[PDB]
Amino acid sequence: PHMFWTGWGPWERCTAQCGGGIQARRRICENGPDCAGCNVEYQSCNTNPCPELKKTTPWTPWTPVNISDNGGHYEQRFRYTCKARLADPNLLEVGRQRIEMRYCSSDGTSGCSTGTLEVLF
Amino acid sequence: GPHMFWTGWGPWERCTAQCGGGIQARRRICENGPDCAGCNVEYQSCNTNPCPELKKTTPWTPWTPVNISDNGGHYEQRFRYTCKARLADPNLLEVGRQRIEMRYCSSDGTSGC
Ligand SMILES: *[C@H]1O[C@H](CO)[C@@H](O)[C@H](O)[C@@H]1O
Ligand SMILES: *[C@H]1O[C@H](CO)[C@@H](O)[C@H](O)[C@@H]1O
Ligand SMILES: *[C@H]1O[C@H](CO)[C@@H](O)[C@H](O)[C@@H]1O
Ligand SMILES: *[C@H]1O[C@H](CO)[C@@H](O)[C@H](O)[C@@H]1O
Repeated sequence: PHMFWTGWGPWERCTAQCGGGIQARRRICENGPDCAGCNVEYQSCNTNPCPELKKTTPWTPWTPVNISDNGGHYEQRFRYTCKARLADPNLLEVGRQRIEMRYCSSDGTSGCSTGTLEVLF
Repeated sequence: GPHMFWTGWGPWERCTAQCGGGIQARRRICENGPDCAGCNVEYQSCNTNPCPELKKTTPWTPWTPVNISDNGGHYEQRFRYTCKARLADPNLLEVGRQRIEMRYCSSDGTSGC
C-alpha cells in the first residue's frame, strides 16, 4: 500500500476578527508517516481594518452662558467622543473628568469675559 | 541522487504585533527536493501581553458661569476628559468632535429647566 494524503479540510477559525489574521486547513497522511509535503496550510483572513469604535464622554452639567435672566436665559452643555480602531470595545474607555473653577468679580483679575457689557444696561 | 534534506529551522521572524497578541513565522528549505516530507514554515503566537493604556485629552470646554449671579460676582467652570485605549500606536486613538446642546429657560416649563 502506498502512502496518500486525505483531502484538505475546511478553513478553520481566523486568528483575528479584523486588521489581519491567519487561518489553517489540514489533512492527514495515511500509510505513512512521511508523506511528501505538509499536513497544514495557512492563509490570511479578515485583513480589512478594524472599525472605528466610539464612546461618548458624559455631558457637562447644564449651565447658563449668560449671567442675567432678563426675560430668560440660555443654557448649554457639551460632550465629546472617544474613538479608536479596535476589535474589542472593552479596550476603549473614557477617562476621568477634570474640572477648573475661577471667580469673576467686578474689578477682578481671574480673566473673565462673560457679563462685561451688562453694566451698561 | 543527491541527498534530500531540510535545512535547520531559522529564527522566529518579527511578531505581527508588539502587544495584545500576534503571530510569527520561522522557515526552512528543502534541499535537493522538491518533495521533502513535512513543512517549510511554522507559525506561533507571540507578544500576548496586554497593550498599555495610551491616553489623549479632549479640549477644555468653554468657561461658563456656574449659575445666574444675583450678587456682584459669579464662579465659572470648565471641563475636559481623557480618552484611553490599550494600544501600541497612539495614532489609532482619536478625540472626536465636540457636541453642543442649547436650551432657553424662561418662566414656563416648556424646555425642562
Ligand atoms: C500528498 O501531497 C501531494 C498531493 O496533494 C502529493 O505529494 C502526494 O499525493 C502526497 O501523498
Ligand atoms: C487540497 O487543496 C486543493 C483543493 O483546494 C487540491 O490540491 C486538493 O484537493 C487538496 O487536497
Ligand atoms: C525534514 O523534516 C523532518 C526533519 O525535521 C524529516 O521529515 C526529514 O528529515 C526532512 O528532510
Ligand atoms: C527545527 O525545529 C526543531 C528545533 O527547534 C528541530 O526539529 C530541528 O532543529 C528543526 O530544524
